[PDB]
Amino acid sequence: GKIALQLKATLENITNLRPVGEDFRWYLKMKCGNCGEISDKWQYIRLMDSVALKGGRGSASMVQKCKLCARENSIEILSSTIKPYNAEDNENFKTIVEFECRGLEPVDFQPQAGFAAEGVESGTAFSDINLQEKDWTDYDEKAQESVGIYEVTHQFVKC
Ligand SMILES: [Zn+2]
Repeated sequence: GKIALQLKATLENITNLRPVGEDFRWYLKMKCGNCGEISDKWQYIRLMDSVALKGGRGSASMVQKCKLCARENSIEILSSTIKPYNAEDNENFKTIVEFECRGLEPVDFQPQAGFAAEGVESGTAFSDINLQEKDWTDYDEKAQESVGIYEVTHQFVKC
């Protein structure tokens, strides 16, 4: 099964907002599809981490044994599905990544740092944006204007 993570935010003079880097941390809460167990802990997964699965199943970002029912579950970030959140997406949900899930679905998301974006006309780069507080403000010197990302929210959808 594939699950899409959709972001929404209110944008100020900003576009091309996206996760960057192999070490980018997707902080998630995950639910075992066998027994309904949801760990209390935020757990992060990264592209950088990559474990072989058995059969011709390829790879996963994380494999774990559910603590309640003991099933081996896995999740894989699909690198090719990572998409930017752009000025035209303002205030709409948009899929920014997809996960290949084998027995374990993400049910919550805590964005933190490692995002990047760009001034919409200036093209000035804003690197390592931390969205943990769901609101972010900076100033674009070239464009002589404020930039911001506000009211960040998310949802998961089947895909
Ligand atoms: Zn379980």
